[PDB]
Amino acid sequence: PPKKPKKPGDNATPEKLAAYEKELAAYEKELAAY
Repeated sequence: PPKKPKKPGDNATPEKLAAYEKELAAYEKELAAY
């Protein structure tokens, strides 16, 4: 089971969302393999 990164809400900077989107891209990759 691949771990979904924690999604930063509105109380976070876009730069932190960028990090999330990058981890999300990794997660979605592993998810596709799942």
